[PDB]
Amino acid sequence: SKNVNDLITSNTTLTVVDADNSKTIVPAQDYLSLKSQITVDDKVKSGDYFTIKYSDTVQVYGLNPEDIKNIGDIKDPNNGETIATAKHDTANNLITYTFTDYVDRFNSVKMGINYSIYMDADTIPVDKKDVPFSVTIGNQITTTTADITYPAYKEADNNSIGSAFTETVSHVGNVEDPGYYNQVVYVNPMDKDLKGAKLKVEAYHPKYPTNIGQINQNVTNIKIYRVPEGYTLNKGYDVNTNDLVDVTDEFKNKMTYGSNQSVNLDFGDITSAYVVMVNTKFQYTNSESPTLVQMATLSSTGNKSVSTGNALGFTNQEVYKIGNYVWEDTNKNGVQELGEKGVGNVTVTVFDNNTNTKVGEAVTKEDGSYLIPNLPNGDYRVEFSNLPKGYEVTPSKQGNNEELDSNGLSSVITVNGKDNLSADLGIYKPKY
Ligand SMILES: [Ca+2]
Ligand SMILES: [Ca+2]
Ligand SMILES: [Ca+2]
Ligand SMILES: [Ca+2]
Ligand SMILES: [Ca+2]
Repeated sequence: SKNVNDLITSNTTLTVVDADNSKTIVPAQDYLSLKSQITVDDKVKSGDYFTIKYSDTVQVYGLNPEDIKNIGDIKDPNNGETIATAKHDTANNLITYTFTDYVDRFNSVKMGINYSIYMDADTIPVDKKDVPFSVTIGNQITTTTADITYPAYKEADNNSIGSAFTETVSHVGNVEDPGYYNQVVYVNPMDKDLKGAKLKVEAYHPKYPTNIGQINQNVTNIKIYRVPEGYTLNKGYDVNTNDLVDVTDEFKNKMTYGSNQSVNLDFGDITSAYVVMVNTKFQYTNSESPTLVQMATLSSTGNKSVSTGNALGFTNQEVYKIGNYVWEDTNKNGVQELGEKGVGNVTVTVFDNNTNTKVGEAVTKEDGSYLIPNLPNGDYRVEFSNLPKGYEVTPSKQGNNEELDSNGLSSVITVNGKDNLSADLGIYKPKY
């Protein structure tokens, strides 16, 4: 088991996508498209591993940290097998992929990845031109740049405010735990002297009567921090709380929950900026496409009230695959071995063996692969036919391993809670 970064080579693209066509690049709105075709040296063996490292300005999820699951094992799309398993170490900006026995069973291994990844605002607190974003696949660095341009804080007279959703874990349709979301509110980011300041945060908007936002004393947790003099707030709403002064204890008597998913924070007379962190639980919903809206309004004496807010939309038996290999069993021993190659143009026909009803069919590709999808748990008869002329069927069920043997022309396999890729056929062509 060793690092084989020097035994892969890739054609990689890393592209900044202006997702909202704003003509500006903002971490909260835009994203990075990473694509790579990776060629793996034949010397690589199972348990070897390669890494994908990304720069400090890159992260592998957006608002939902559970989206890390979208960047997972690398699979062969033709035959359904896993080529390498993925392990994230987000603290080290690292993905480690460990090769499976795929690379012991096949030469000329090639892999594709197609990921959406995200910009990390942690080190981009303000507008900056030519910010680099880098991904290192094996030993090859792919670097792209973009100008980062954040929106301005909302203002009304001497009142100013900003807000963003910073984390959303939504389980739409789950009654036990609908999930949670976090919002950050910058209070008075323009650093003014405001008289009788009050902040109203509300999961309420007249346009959204089915809002799944929720604010009340039982589900909501609020932290308040004072911003030191001269501190530059992160315009991407990445808050390093160690840089700020926790003043949550000072907002007893000043914290009031109210109707329509509201909470009111009485700041009084203030001369600094404040960061308000709001953690709260989603409401449950039956709907397929719910909406979350949460507003924040700062009011003070002698100034127009300023409002800002954020809005987001969300989304709400098992079947499996059978396969997957017809190969030319050169040494006739009935066992799939490295260097023996797949056979194309062989017909596979699959039946539910308990009803004798046809459930799928395929023709093997040039690499010998086939897949039969959409099969629930059951017993399935797999019939091979239309072998190449001159070829004979190799001996069946050799080698004491039903994943590496030949099933013969007709056999029955059981699908039980996972893909069953063990219905394989070995053939050879006699010369004598
Ligand atoms: Ca944009
Ligand atoms: Ca290999
Ligand atoms: Ca063999
Ligand atoms: Ca088998
Ligand atoms: Ca197989």
